[PDB]
Formats: sequence, C-alpha cells, structure tokens
Amino acid sequence: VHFCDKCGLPIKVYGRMIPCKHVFCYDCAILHEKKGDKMCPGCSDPVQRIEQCTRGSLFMCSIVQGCKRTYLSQRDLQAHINHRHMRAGKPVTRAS
Amino acid sequence: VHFCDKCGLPIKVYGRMIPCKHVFCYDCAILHEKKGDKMCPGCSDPVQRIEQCTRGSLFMCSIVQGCKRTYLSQRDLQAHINHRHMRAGKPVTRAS
Ligand SMILES: [Zn+2]
Ligand SMILES: [Zn+2]
Ligand SMILES: [Zn+2]
Ligand SMILES: [Zn+2]
Ligand SMILES: [Zn+2]
Ligand SMILES: [Zn+2]
Repeated sequence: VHFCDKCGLPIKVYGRMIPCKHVFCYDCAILHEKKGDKMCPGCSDPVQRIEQCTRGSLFMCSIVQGCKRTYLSQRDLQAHINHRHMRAGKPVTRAS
Repeated sequence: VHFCDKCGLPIKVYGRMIPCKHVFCYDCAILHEKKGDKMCPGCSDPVQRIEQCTRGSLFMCSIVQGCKRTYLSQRDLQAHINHRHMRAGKPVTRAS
C-alpha cells in the first residue's frame, strides 16, 4: 500500500520514467505528461517515455548516499538543490 | 586536508568531472584519463572533460537521499548497484 502524494490515492499501477528509472503514481505521471511536462517529477532528468508497471514487478534500489556534486558558486549549488532535491525525499541528517 | 584514497596523498588540486560534477584527486583523475578511462570513478557517468580546481573554489552538495531507481529484475538491480554505488561512499543504514 503506497499512497500517491499528488492525488492522495493508493497506487496500484506505476509510471516508470525512462531513462532515469524513478517511479510515480501512473495516473499522475500521465496527467503530468498530458500537460507538456517532460521532466521527471523527482529528479528533473528529461523523460523519453513512461512505462506502465504493476506494483509487484519492480525492484527498487534503496541505497542512501551523499550527492557530492560540486558547483563553482553558492548560487549554482542552491539552484542544483532546488532542481534536484526538493521532491526527492526527506534528506537524512543527524538532526533526527 | 583531504587524502586521496587512490594514491594516498593529501589533495591540493582537484579534478572536477564534466558534466556529472563529482571531484577527485587531480593527479589520479588525469592518470585515469591517460589510461583511456572515460567514466567517472565515483558514479560511472561518461566524462566529457576534466576541470582543474583548487581546494577552496568548490561548493559541494552534501544532501543524503535514497536512490529509488527501479529495475525489472533483481539481476539488473544488482548490476546497477555494482555500476553506480560501489565507490560512492559508505551507504547510510540503521545498522550504525
Ligand atoms: Zn497520483
Ligand atoms: Zn527521475
Ligand atoms: Zn541505486
Ligand atoms: Zn590521488
Ligand atoms: Zn560522477
Ligand atoms: Zn545534490
């Protein structure tokens, strides 16, 4: 039982983004696509196409590591964070 | 003071991979490049070129999040882990 944080309903069919391979509620993925959005809602990579996938057909990587990408200005680092990390889950910190 | 885990010496000049933006000991990055390696040693993305960067000129993203990429077989997930995660730092786990 996984609830979609966009529509609020339990997900039974997923949309798998190609080629970044992130998954989301299928109906919301399509809706998003219909609207002209061509970026992955979670990582912002370009999306070539969306695959339909039933709940039990997927093997998800759950490895948690630091990003470690580097930027030449604090401004560019902030833009990277806004672009890449804001919908990619709660950041893990000692403050927990 | 950051020691290189390849050569073992303290790093004063970094090589910044373009476009994945990971950084490594400059001398080892070049050496690796001289050998014909065109993949980032940390994330395995293709590397277009290597930028030379002094220690204090970089702003690193330290956000720690889960990967969450999905695969259609356990075998493909394992290949992804071997390809993407083995030199990307200690995975964060409760087992700590
Ligand atoms: Zn939804
Ligand atoms: Zn993505
Ligand atoms: Zn992964
Ligand atoms: Zn080195
Ligand atoms: Zn890299
Ligand atoms: Zn980052």
